[PDB]
Amino acid sequence: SVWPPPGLDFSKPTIARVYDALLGGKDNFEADRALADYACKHIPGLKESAIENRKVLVRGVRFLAGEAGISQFLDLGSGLPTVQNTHEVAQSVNPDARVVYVDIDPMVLTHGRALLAKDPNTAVFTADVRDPEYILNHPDVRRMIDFSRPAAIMLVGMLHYLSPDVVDRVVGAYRDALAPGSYLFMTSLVDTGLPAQQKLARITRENLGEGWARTPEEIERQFGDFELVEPGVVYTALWRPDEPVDPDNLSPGEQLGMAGIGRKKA
Ligand SMILES: C[S@+](CC[C@H](N)C(=O)[O-])C[C@H]1O[C@@H](n2cnc3c(N)ncnc32)[C@H](O)[C@@H]1O
Repeated sequence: SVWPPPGLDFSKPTIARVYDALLGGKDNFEADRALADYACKHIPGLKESAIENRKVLVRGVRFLAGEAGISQFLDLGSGLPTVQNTHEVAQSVNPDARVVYVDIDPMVLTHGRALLAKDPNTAVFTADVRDPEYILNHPDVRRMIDFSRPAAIMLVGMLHYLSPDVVDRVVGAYRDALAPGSYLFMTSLVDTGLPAQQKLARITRENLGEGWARTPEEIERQFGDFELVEPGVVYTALWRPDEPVDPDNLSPGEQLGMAGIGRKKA
């Protein structure tokens, strides 16, 4: 078998591969599809929640690279590739945009290295986001991002994998690295008291190692002093929609996660 690489199959699911399976990608093994299937059986709207997270990723990156004028992105916990990735969105509005992707799953590097050796403004590497010091000093980071100028750091679909004991220091390190005029874009599994939210967090914790549903206020808090851009921290489908959407008529899948983008002030 030539793909996914058999040497990466330990009959254990990974976060990247399961999310890929939820989106209908082929970068996954049976253990990943089995867990996605199981999760969908217990968690209504799970796949739709992933779709909405990808759609807000696109809308947010388009806001950042176009309107906000940002040319430098650090995409933490990037995941495996989809039909619309960060650098593709960024370059569609801003041909000079530069994106550095970071993921812990080696399959992300293996797939991507292929796709991105032809792009001098896009780089990918394997690392653990819980070690900001290592990521912020990596040669791909240092050669691609000048942190003395505005940048965007993204923890899209990533915040709920940071435990209570590490989250404050980890997200704080990345906020602290940024120049005034920079942005932090995150999305997260949310606890608004709907039953599936904490059940989904449990399944993720038990099967994938980490999974923390945060209240809207706990999500907002991880933006620190940054100034939230309108509409603030809201269900992912409600974040600057480009397609009609009614906040009182959301499905269960549209209430699993929230999105927010905040700006660092001078
Ligand atoms: C794939 S899902 C979200 C993907 C993408 N950011 C999105 O929102 O569409 C979460 C991703 O975060 C990565 N991840 C979780 N914890 C990580 C960590 N501590 N260091 C690096 N990557 C991590 C997973 O491997 C996975 O690829």
